[PDB]
Amino acid sequence: PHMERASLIQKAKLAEQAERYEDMAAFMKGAVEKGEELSCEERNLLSVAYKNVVGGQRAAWRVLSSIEQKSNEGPEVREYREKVETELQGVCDTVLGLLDSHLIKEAGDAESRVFYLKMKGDYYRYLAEVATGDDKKRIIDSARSAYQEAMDISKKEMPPTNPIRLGLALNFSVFHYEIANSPEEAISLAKTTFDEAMADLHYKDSTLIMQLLRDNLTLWTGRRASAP
Amino acid sequence: MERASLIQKAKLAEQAERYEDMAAFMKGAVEKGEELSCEERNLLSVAYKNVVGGQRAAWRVLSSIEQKSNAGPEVREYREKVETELQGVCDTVLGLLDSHLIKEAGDAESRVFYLKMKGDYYRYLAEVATGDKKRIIDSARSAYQEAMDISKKEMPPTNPIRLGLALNFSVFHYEIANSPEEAISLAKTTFDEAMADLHTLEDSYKDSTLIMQLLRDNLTLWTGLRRASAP
Repeated sequence: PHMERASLIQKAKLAEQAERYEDMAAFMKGAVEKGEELSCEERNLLSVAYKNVVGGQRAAWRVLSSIEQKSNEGPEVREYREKVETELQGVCDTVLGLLDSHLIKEAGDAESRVFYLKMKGDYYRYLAEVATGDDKKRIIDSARSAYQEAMDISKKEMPPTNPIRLGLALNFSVFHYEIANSPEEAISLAKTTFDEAMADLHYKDSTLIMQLLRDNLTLWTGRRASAP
Repeated sequence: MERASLIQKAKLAEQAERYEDMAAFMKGAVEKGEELSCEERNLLSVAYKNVVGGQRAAWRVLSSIEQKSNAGPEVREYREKVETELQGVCDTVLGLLDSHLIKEAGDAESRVFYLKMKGDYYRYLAEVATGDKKRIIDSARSAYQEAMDISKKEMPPTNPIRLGLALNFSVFHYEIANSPEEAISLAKTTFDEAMADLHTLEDSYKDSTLIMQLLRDNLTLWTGLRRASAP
């Protein structure tokens, strides 16, 4: 079983080098299901895999949704957009299932707890991107609680230059602007995060997030970025 | 009707870069029977070219790692998984060409396109095959050679399907049949003959010049980083 777990993680690393993210996701899912807590590295494999999988589906959904909107003045677009929507929901539910049933409960330290709660907020946010019904409100609130719980921990346990916190703030400020429709909160959070991280420097990818905040702020004052 | 919707969805999947879906839709549309127009053949080929392209690239990466490790059995196992998947896609494409497209192809242009495709997909099987390999190599050779005979008789030396065919047949000679002289010969000849007959070059000048650029690249590589084949 740990013998197996090791092979699944090795195959997940191979799948990353071969850019076979659906396979990578499957291997990491299986490895998480062996029980063992994921390390610094192993966690990033999990997130990379699902980020790329869902990223492609989201991009496709946006393209199709955009075409469906231009045609308002062909039933195939709606049907195919629904197919992509369904697939994407399945992946988000899979990720949310792992986070709730395995990863968040088993996360001992604050770093990993932040990491998983940010992930939780992200995947509820991606469902909210397509969400339709009374369910949308629940999804939005489940996303809010996850990011807010993560914000409370990160403010108490991490410096303003930490990339999980910087990256969390980024994604929570995107949620505020797009999902919750609170562009003031969004801008506020992004400006505060940047300014607090700027005093003082100086852990390599932190600069990339800061570059993305600068970009979002310039955009929102006059496609928005989200953390990788 | 259903055919029209499948083709419309194949065009949507192209715009959304969902090539596995695109392939599935074009497969279904071919299975409605109707012959493919010029636009439709390109959708079919784009879809499967991208699908198989990703699997081949992954196979190369894994095969390269498997070679550097000589243990770790996971690389072999996962390379075999990718190999199996890849074979499934090639068999699917060859099944379509043999059972539906080549028999139903009336004109020479479409016949050459499908025979080149046939050669291409037997060549991708040959890239991974072991020992069946001889039959595969020969099935690939016959398809390309039949396509070459028709193209020389029916198409100008600047036609992009003819140039593409020659480029891929020369890659077949260099990599698969292990005939670098034939490969270089065919590539040089194809380039020089297209160059001489430029007065017969209209609307496909992007596709043709691109393939001529790839012939020059391969010639520069083979005389003295990764080799090019037609998209």
